[PDB]
Amino acid sequence: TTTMIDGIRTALRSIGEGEISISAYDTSLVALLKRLDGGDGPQFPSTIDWIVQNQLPDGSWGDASFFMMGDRIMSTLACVVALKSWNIHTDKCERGLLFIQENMWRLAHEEEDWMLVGFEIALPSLLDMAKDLDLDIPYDEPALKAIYAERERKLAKIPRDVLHSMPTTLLHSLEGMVDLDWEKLLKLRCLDGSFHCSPASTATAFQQTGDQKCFEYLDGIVKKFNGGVPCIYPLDVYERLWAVDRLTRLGISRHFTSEIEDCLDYIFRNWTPDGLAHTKNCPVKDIDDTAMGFRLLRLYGYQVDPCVLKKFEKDGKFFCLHGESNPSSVTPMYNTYRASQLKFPGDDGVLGRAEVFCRSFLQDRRGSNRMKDKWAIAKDIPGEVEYAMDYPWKASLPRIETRLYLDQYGGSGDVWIGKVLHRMTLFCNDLYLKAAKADFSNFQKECRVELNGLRRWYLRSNLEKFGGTDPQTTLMTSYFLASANIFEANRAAERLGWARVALLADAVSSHFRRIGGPKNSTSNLEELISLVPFDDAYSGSLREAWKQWLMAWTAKESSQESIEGDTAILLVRAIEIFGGRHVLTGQRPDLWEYSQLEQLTSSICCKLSRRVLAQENGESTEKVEEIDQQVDLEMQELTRRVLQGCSAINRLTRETFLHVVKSFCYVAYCSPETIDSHIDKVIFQDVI
Amino acid sequence: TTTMIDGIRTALRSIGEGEISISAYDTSLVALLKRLDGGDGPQFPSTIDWIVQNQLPDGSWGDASFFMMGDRIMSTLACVVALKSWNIHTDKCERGLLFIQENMWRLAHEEEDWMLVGFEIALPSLLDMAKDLDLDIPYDEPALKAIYAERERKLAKIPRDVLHSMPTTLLHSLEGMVDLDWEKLLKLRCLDGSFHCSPASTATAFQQTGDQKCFEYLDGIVKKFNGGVPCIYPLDVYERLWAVDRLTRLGISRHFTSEIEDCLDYIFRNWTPDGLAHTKNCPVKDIDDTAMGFRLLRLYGYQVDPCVLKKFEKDGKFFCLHGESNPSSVTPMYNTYRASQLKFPGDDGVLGRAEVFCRSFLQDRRGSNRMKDKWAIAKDIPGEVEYAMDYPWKASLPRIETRLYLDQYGGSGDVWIGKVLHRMTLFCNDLYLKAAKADFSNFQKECRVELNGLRRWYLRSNLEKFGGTDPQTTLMTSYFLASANIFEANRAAERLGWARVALLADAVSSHFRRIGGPKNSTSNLEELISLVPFDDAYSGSLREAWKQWLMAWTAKESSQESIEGDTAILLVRAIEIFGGRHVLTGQRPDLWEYSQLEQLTSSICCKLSRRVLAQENGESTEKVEEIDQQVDLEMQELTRRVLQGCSAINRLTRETFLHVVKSFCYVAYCSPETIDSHIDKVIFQDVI
Amino acid sequence: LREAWKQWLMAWTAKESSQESIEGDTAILLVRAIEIFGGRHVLTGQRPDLWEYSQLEQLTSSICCKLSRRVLAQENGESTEKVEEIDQQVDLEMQELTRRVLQGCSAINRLTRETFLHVVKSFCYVAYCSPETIDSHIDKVIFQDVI
Repeated sequence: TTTMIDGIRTALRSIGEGEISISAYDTSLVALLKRLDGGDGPQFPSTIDWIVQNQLPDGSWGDASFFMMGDRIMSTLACVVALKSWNIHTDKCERGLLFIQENMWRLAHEEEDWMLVGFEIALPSLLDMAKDLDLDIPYDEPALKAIYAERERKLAKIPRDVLHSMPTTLLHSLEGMVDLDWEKLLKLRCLDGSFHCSPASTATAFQQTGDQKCFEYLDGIVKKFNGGVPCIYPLDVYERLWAVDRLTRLGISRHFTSEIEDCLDYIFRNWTPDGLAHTKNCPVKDIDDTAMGFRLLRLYGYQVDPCVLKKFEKDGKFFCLHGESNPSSVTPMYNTYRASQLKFPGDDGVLGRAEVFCRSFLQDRRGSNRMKDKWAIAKDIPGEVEYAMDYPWKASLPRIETRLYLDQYGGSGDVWIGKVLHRMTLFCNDLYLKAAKADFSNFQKECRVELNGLRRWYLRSNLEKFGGTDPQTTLMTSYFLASANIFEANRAAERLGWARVALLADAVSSHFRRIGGPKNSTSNLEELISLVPFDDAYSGSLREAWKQWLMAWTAKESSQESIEGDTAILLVRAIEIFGGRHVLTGQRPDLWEYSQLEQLTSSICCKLSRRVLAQENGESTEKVEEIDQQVDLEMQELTRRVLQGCSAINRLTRETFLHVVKSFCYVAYCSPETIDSHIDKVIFQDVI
Repeated sequence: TTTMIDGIRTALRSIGEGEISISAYDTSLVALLKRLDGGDGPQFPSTIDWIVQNQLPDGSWGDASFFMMGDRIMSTLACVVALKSWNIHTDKCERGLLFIQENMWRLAHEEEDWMLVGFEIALPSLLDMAKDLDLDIPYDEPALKAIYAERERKLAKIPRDVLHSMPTTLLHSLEGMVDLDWEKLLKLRCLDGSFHCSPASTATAFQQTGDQKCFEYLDGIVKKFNGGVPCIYPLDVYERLWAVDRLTRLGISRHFTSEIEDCLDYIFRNWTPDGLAHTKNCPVKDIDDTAMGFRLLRLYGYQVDPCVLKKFEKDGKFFCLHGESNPSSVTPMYNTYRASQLKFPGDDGVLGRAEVFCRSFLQDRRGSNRMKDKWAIAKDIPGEVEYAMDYPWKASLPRIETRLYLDQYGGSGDVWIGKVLHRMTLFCNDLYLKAAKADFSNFQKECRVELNGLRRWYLRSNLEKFGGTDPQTTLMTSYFLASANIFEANRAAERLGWARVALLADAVSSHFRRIGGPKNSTSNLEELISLVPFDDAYSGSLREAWKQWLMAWTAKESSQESIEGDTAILLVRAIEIFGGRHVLTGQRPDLWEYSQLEQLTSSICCKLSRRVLAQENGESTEKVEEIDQQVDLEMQELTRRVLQGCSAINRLTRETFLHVVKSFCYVAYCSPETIDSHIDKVIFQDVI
Repeated sequence: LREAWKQWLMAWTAKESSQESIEGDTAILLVRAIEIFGGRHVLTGQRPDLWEYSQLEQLTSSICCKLSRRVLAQENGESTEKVEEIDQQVDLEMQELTRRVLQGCSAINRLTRETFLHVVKSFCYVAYCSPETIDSHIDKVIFQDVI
């Protein structure tokens, strides 16, 4: 009920470190260690106290909600070569490798998509030491003549100079590389002690170089997890970004105003002009973390340098990694195109050069299956992308996709791959949906009785008579854009009062052209403003805006520009009376930048409505994308005042300036068919 | 009864466009119309199937519970000149033509004006198509040239030329009008195309001009309405406008408040300034259907206007018809007496000009037996209007109007007038009488058990130490005035609060009628009220109204005003706190609705008691008329505030102000010998 | 403010054809107006207090009309018997009005109750002060300076 929001709070009140599934391939690699005394033997025999309980009837390991033997082989032969060194509990290995003989012909049958890290590289390092004990296993195999022969055709191409002088990503999987040096390569480590944040790449060196200061990397893991080891630790800032990236896309984050910035507190201290990574103590950066942080650092309003992308592109090619090539997966280029829209005109042109890459990169790849990822599997990854390419940030309502994000999100039925596949429950649950399919569902419930209540007032106050062809389609259109922006149950008085004066100014806009302007109108028009009920805290200064609005028609008598943008000054000034909020009076730049914001908001809709008249004449395109090349810069200049804290006017009045003008950008970018779908999706058809 | 209480709901929510009987004369006019697709027989064979198989073996056609051959010859002679003409089952032609020629002698001695509309002009239209078949038709009858003389006087009462400049109501029976210009007719039809919305016009249309649009109308009401033609379709603004007039007059409408709101809006969706017809799209409109729905909509807080009644004032006259001055029935003028009872002083005086007409129109024809009802046969014409005219709206109680209403309605016991004696089955069903009279029957036990329940309270509380004149008449009349305004069973509790605390104020009146007041009585009477059924939910609430009332007995002592101007505010102050509903703080007009209301009722009953202190004193009627014309004007504004839709004050808190002065306005206009004739009816002489 | 103007304007059409004057609600136009310019909101969250603010307008409005036919007969004196009798009906309606404003066992604030006293005292004094005297009061209080 309400405690589901409490449970995520207590799952966020205690953020120490990551929630990752405990792995088994490196559990054999840590359990294969002699004691420093040597009498105790294995160092942490809790690993044996974990394996003989975490097991299924075929003796197998891992993907207990799936089936993939290509990783499961790497935990079924590793667990038995750890079971014959100390040579305890020989009861289920002889059946646990006998099942592999049943499926030693099921090896080469998985697709090109699932090729794990260390596959042709780190797996033959298991096999030649498996036969060090010479257990009953088919060594040669005609299916294995790919990982055998093209072992070298993966590794002999990289030079031994660049791996003995320069730090690159090959320090994670290092068992496949042999005859290396330890004394000259020990100054190119990670910061906490690891070799690229993987304990196997410590344990491959702890056997030759017993670095006691690196023993405390593993000893700290078996103390914190109380036995057992996962494949990657730590994941502190990988945890933080994927927490909040789900939260604002799901739409439950607005209860957590204390907590949401607290993650952003840890990022702004560790932000650098070079980049950031999965953990903080890793040198080799990438593209994902620099990009997706910037879309979340800038959004809540922290000034963040937009020049970090200059490292991660070269020669007109935006690479996924520093110093190493990539067959470009979608999971960089999705969120790289997402942060390619929050731009300011004062920024560097590298942000311009990114979106001219990804749109050329993602438009063509929609037909064939090149949009798949080699590192994930989930319910709908590409379905989000086709929405993001055609619905930009400038015209998206903040409610339409929040309904659609439910229809694309699997939850904890989605698995990440690595060396060993795993899940993340501080990140994905079946509970974030339970919070979302509770509060959004009753919001969908509690708002459709409001339009039921908003119906009859329109049909009783004598105003429905004239205007359009039918009242009902204008009634549901005017409440959609007036409630998709403000969606919480405490500001309904602003919400419904918006939608009323929305329907007031347009049926009288219809009435003036039907008589030909205000030259031959005789009925008094300042008395229609009283059909809104009298309240004391609101309706005093409300009527002052309608009076000053009336003379814009006498101003636009015999002058042939459109009259849409000045009607936005109705909405942007009436609504704040329903919030009872002045500007802060005594501060003159507060007086200034409100007026500076009022001008540009009135200036978008002159450009937009003239475009709609220019396009519906069937005129050519080389002028109507010029209007798109004219309002692309008056949209981003609107953002710099909103996002950056340009003066001390409180944020509450600043969302609404953007909340009105995005709605007018939405009407002029959706055909009259496709909004009638979105009305039918988010309002009526209930979730569960 | 849940079969019947929901049974009205399930029947009155399946409202199509009415349910009326199949005609026997218009169905004859469409049966002779053949196919047009190169066929052999009729276009509509299932209408002649309804002709063949419905018939009652007495020989005639028409209605079942009436024998007026003024209807039957239109139902026989037109019907038998069709199926013989198509030569389809002429076996039953002699079956019908046998009994006519020896029973058509009764046509000579008929009644003057129980004749069908357009009977005297459509029967000579049958003669040229009867001698087309030339059966043994005895034309020798004095009802033949005497209507020929009326026919050529109807070729002298209708004009040819000026008729095309404006439509008139004779387009419902236009078979007596032939050989005219038809492209001048084409711009004189409604959007159904059928002239005066009647199917008989289109039979003449397919002799000249094969328009598709006058065909699909007739084809849809046979092929989708399952054979046979009605007399006028549709009937949507007659079946909704009268069923709300009938069901609310029963008084059992309280269980249907979800439903009466909707059909009233379809009245308002069809609201026009030039009136409301018997159908939705008629190009001609009446006054009686106009000035009835006007009255009902004002009685439910809607926004109406009586400025639309300058369109039937015939220079100080009124008529049912728009252009002609024919002698009408009483029910146009009966309805305009109902609507001119209540008004607001911001209007035209046309309702004054009509009420001085509608009294003086009905004043003489009450005194004689001139109760001619030309368009409706019903049970009790003069006795109902004798209740309506000889009892005013200011003293019209909601229960001495429903107890009398179980006397005049029959349900199936009516028959309606059109071109065919037809019937309705929706609002002319007596199935409600198995419910509503049983609702009064369980109402009668719902008031009987508290007759004795307030007898024993008068003894056990012992108020007879200063009781007064006569208990059993005055305990009853206090409960007559308390049960004649609140009778819903969920609110049966606070009704007993009314009749109880009223007599307490009558008791201390009989204490202070002769002992002066506070200057001779040291009696406290503070906690002496608390012999009432008393809760802590009335923790102080009765005491502050009490001592303020005794302060009026203190202050107005040795004055000469009425000491019932304080009792009137006291009762509703007592009634509401028994019912337990509070006002909000709200805006300033909300108490301004309150504080202007309580001045009006404190002025009227103080004014009203002057007349009771004048009639028995026997003074001049100039003072009587100058105490009546003043007390009517205080009423005429007062009724607006209790009957608006714009009231911020709560709904049921409003009409309680109306109810208590209604009892004050009643008993000043009645005698004790007319009052027992109401007491023995609504309490003692039960139904059934 | 302007609804009380609208409530005063609709009360014109109440006595549009009647024989009364507009004085019995001109004060209600003014006793409401001091609460506006001043923001003095009433607390009707309790039932007996709203029963008193309604009752406070009961006393004033009858006085204003009983003074109205007083002064229009005062210029005439067509019934000199009732001239010394209308005002002996008036005073014992003032006698109860000046009770409830002066007393304190109510729940209304102190400063807003004498506003009821302030309107009728401005109203009653000009009914008893001749036009020869109302000017002779003004000059020697507000124009002819002290010290």
